[PDB]
Amino acid sequence: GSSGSSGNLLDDAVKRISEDPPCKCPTKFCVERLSQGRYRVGEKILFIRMLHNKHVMVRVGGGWETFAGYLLKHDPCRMLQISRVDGKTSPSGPSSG
Ligand SMILES: [Zn+2]
Repeated sequence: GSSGSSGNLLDDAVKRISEDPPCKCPTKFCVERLSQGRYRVGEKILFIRMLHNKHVMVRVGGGWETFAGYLLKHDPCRMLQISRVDGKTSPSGPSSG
């Protein structure tokens, strides 16, 4: 749905980062704006926040990571760039509400 708000700082950054570097694959990643601090990343819904409008982090199931870092993880074409991560340790079982 359309809300009608000027260029949001968080959204502005998220949009850029997601489109920079631009996904090489023939299929652009899944990124849709739902609500202030909410975006559809891939096949899951996370809460992307901005620290002092300087740092971009996301809400995961056990802490917060760098948006650009969470994307590179899934995005294969991104993994190319020098990256260093472990993974995700969480007990299977989705949520609804
Ligand atoms: Zn890609």
